[PDB]
Amino acid sequence: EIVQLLMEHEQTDITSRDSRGNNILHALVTVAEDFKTQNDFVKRMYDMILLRSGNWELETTRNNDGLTPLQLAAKMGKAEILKYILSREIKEKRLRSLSRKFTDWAYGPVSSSLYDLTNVDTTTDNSVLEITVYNTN
Amino acid sequence: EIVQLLMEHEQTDITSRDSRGNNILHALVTVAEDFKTQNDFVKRMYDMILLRSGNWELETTRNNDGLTPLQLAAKMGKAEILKYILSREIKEKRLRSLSRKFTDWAYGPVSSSLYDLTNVDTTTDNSVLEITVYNTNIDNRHEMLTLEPLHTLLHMKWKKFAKHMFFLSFCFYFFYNITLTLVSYYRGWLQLLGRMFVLIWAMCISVKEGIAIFLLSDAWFHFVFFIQAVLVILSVFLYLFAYKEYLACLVLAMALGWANMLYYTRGFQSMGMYSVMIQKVILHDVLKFLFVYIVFLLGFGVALASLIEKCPSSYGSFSDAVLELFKLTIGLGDLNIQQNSKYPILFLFLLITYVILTFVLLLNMLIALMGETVENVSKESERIWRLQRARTILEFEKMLPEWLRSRFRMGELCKVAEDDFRLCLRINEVKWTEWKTHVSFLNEDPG
Amino acid sequence: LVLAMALGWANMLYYTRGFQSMGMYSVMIQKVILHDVLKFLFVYIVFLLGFGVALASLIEKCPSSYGSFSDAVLELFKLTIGLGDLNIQQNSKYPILFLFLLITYVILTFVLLLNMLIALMGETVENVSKES
Repeated sequence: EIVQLLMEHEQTDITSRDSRGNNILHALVTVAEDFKTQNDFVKRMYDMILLRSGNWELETTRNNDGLTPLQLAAKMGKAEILKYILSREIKEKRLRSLSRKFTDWAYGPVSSSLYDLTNVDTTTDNSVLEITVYNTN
Repeated sequence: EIVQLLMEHEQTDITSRDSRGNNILHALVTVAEDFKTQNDFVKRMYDMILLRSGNWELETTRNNDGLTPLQLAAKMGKAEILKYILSREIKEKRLRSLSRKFTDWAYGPVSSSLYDLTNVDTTTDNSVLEITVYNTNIDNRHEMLTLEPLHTLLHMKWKKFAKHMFFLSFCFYFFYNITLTLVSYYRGWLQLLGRMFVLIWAMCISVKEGIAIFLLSDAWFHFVFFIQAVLVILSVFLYLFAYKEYLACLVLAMALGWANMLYYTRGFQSMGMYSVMIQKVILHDVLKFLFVYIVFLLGFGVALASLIEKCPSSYGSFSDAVLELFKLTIGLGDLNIQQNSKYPILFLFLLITYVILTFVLLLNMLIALMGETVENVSKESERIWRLQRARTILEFEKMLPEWLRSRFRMGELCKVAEDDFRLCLRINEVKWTEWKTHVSFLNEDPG
Repeated sequence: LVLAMALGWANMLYYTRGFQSMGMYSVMIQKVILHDVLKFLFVYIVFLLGFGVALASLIEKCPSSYGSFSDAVLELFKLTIGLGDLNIQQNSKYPILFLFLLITYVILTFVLLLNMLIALMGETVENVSKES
């Protein structure tokens, strides 16, 4: 409720980066320890804030370590939130652009989804598939 | 309800001690067998009576055995009630002084509680940490040392002083045993440097072991360290004495020392449970196999000594025949076609029956083992290791000088209530499950 | 050259990791040789080097079956396999202690082999498979 109140005001800067460089989404990635520990409330807030502000900027921005929050979720050992980020199906047609999983072929029980490999398929500097494999910590 | 009625009357004496010396709380400690047996109603009554009479007297008083009900809960094997007594958070500000766990630093999901180490931190005559460790009659100490303050006290004492003392003692023993081997393998100017230290350290171990052996599967090793030093000092006496029987006790002391160095593998994190496995299995599973194997040895020995003595020979007297059978179970004794024997077919049949019975007996020790390993063995190993470490930590805790223990002095004096002024232990924790606006807190600025 | 050979035939185990079924097998080799066996090996070496100086102290009375230290350690390692023929104590000061000390070596080696098997049985059920 308080998060909705703070998003309602025009004075609020959603995209504000802190001293460490993290916007709000990087922080939510920082905190999301585990399902049994937290009960996955962070995933809900990650959904709600993006659906509140329809943009790619928040995922676009980087902390001082130079990482998008997808790449931060991969660098840290955050799995339950990555399963959400890496496959999003937004139903609303106005904010449907922000989805990363698209169904294009559904006829019935058979359907083929369509994932986004933008920062994932090792075609960039450090993709998710590179980080999650080459990270020993 | 009736307990409330009886507390309502002014004629009631809450603090009345019975013939045995127990007030009401000692009694409730006496009865509290287990959770599944009782459903933990005793804990509720322990709470209700203290909240009815706000005092420290009831916990202060002692039975004729001279024990506070905390110490009584520790002496008896009462765990579920001790987890309650040892960490109480009373919310009421008027009776908040009677709590033993205080939260002083809560900001959000992160918070550090603050336990009371008054009668717990081995700074008194017999603390809880002393009783629960040195009491053998409990048979439930696995669940006693995992409680909130005690577990961390053991970790802290290990991190501060017991690790270094243990490693240092291991080092001295290692140097000692190597000097013993360097003396015995080459058997004078180097002996003047070595043997003096050897005799001094042998006398030291023997004195310590004879001192602590009079006050007592936990004491076995400590019984062996004495026998080793006895053998060493005996061999050093018989070195100056003119005899040949000194080397025997010397090398037996050697082999016993290299067998005793298994003791110090118990302090390691990973290798400790391994040595505990050695101990438990050699104590229980193998000793059943060994006697029932010896009886077959001594039966078939007289059997074969009865047959093959017909023409005085491969299998000679009894001792040689038993030795040949023991050569056989390994594969060393070459099977000889029966010669100088009355009846060779019975000879061979009786021997093959020995082979088969030994094989199925080895098989069954393996079987009982497989059955043992799955659940009980692992839990038993972990429990024994934790208990052993706890025993060692408190053994070294009493070796230190008087000023050294006061120098370490785990805990800090916190300001609680108007003037609690009690030694406390700080433990930081993180709780994401329950969200509660923090009403009861001691310090406002979280440091 | 020959050490490089043997090391190459030991390194070809690396490429068994790409196979579907044989891969988890080599991972089992690695995990067990790393964790379960290495505990057994040092605690076996220490008995070797204790009983070696012991037997070299006894059987050196008349310079001989068990000679210098290296030969005695070698004979003990012959014994744990079954290769070293057990000799009745000769050229020895005291044969009964000789035989007793050797049988104690046999029994301690046996129970130690037993315990590595035990910790192994405990390891295999759930954690080992998932780890592999």
